[PDB]
Amino acid sequence: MHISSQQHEKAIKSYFDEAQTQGVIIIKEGKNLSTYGNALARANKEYVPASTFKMLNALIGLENHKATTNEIFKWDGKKRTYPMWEKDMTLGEAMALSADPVYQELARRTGLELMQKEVKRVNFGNTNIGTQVDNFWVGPLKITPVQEVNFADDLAHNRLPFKLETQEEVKKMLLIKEVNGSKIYAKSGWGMGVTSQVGWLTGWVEQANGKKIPFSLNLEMKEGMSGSIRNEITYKSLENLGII
Ligand SMILES: *C(=O)[C@@H](NC(=O)/C(=N\OC(C)(C)C(=O)O)c1csc(N)n1)[C@@H]1N=C(C(=O)O)C(=C)CS1
Repeated sequence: MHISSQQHEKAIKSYFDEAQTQGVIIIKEGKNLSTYGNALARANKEYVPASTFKMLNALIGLENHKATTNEIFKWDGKKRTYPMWEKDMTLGEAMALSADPVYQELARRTGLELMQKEVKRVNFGNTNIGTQVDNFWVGPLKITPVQEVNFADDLAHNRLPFKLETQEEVKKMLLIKEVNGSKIYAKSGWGMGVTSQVGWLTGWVEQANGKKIPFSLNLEMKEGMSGSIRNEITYKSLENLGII
């Protein structure tokens, strides 16, 4: 395929421009990282992981037998931020809905001490979870888009320090799209910040031939933006690059 890199860069930049945001999307092919978008310097800047952290939370909870993948976490009947969360769900259904209350229960079964240890051990982001287990994913923990794409790469290839089966079980929770033979695995994130909001979509493409291409989209979310913009820009970018 004969599109210039200049034209790729301009197309992907324009997807962020057209959404009235600032963002980057990092792509990893083998050992090589590529940075695209309209704010490239976001790539080695730190932001809260927000719900991208559900990936690690799940890994920790399963590895330490705080939950199983078929277990049903019951809605306790209290009003929840979103009505779609007002139902009983497995970790996998909760991942798909990004249901904080399930993931908070799981973090609390894991407990603050074991959670610090696991986060220090996996070297995730700046590895600081502080002293609130229920909610540290508002500071102190932060991570860069480069770190996130490298986390995705690890997970996709079963390199994190967890059992193979723990990693497969979590990967299975992350399937969000199939497109022309390709599978996209990823987790979204939307954090409320200092003065802005961060938007994430971190995962990988599994192509028919088996090659895995990790990515991490990171942009600033604004009032009146739908969450699915993160998806649209991701799919467009990966399509532009011929990854899907
Ligand atoms: C994961 O990212 C979740 N996000 C949050 O709980 C945070 N903020 O979310 C609210 C205030 C609901 C928001 O919509 O901005 C958050 C966590 S740590 C931090 N500093 N802020 C759930 N995930 C998503 C997602 O897209 O994955 C949501 C749409 C909101 S809830």
